[PDB]
Amino acid sequence: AELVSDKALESAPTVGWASQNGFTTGGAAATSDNIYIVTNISEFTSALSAGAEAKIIQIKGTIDISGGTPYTDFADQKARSQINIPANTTVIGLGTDAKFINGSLIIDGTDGTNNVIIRNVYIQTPIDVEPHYEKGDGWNAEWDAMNITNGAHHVWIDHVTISDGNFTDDMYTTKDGETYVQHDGALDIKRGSDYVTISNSLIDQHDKTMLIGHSDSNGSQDKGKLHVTLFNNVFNRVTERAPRVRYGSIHSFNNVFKGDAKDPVYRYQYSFGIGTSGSVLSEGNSFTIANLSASKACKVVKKFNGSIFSDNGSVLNGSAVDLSGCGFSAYTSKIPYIYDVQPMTTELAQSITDNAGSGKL
Repeated sequence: AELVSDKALESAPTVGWASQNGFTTGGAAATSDNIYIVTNISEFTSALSAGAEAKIIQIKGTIDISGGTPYTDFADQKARSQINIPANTTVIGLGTDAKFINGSLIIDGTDGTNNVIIRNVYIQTPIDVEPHYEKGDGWNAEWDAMNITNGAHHVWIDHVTISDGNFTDDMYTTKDGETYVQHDGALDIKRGSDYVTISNSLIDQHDKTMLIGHSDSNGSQDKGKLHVTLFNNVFNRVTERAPRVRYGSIHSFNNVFKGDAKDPVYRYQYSFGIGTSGSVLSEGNSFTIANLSASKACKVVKKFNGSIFSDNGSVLNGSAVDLSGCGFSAYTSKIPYIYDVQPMTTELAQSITDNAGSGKL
């Protein structure tokens, strides 16, 4: 088919881990027969059957992963809603309304998947029709909006929006006296995945958001992996884990975090979660957290079992913040790529906010 997006052929920028030890070009080398315009789930799966062949899949409008058929139970949702994105694929949204609902985009490296670009699309977090119960933890949801797993590498997520959308957590019902949690994580990066760049994106209205490194006992696979760069993104109304990391090495700069410690639905807990053997280099970020005083500035970064965290030039509610006394050891690893941390001002924060997410490419 014809290429509608004049930015569809672009590869990841020189900045970011997705451009280290190889380039992330997605399906830029696709032949005309492998350039698609999909308008529904059937056409989407058809396009994806090209497998590891270079392909460009242009998304028009809303793609209902359920195909208009509600999931009857866990098994049904598991069998139909987890859409795998193969190697050398560029999924790019057309216009301002390219969207996915009722499902998860899975970048699974088991088959060797690598070199994937997901861009300019909105993904509404899926609703688990059959949460599982765990004594002492309550109800738990299984499905995320996007998952990068099993060694998948060289992935560029750009101008993507992930949000609970039309079903927010205040709408949860109660079952057996406990909140019937139907939302899982937003974006997961785990099991040896590596070389990822997340740019100009928006995560809006969600609880358990971005977990990088899913288990403390999975070091054999995650040690020295999970390098992720995040810049010019907006994390709005997100409860926790803007980036909670285990084993991975995170570079987060010029991102905008907006929340409220007293939000009625997505109460701000913290932004950076420093887990087992995890490391975060935070630079020139903007934290605007209502009901969070300067004296409690360390709340933006929470220690779990990790200890590596450094911040350079970030701000809290408009003023420079010092987080050097929050109890962490400095991030000493070198950043291999050249990058430019712009001084964070309210003007820059607004610019980033105005350009973040799908429909803004």
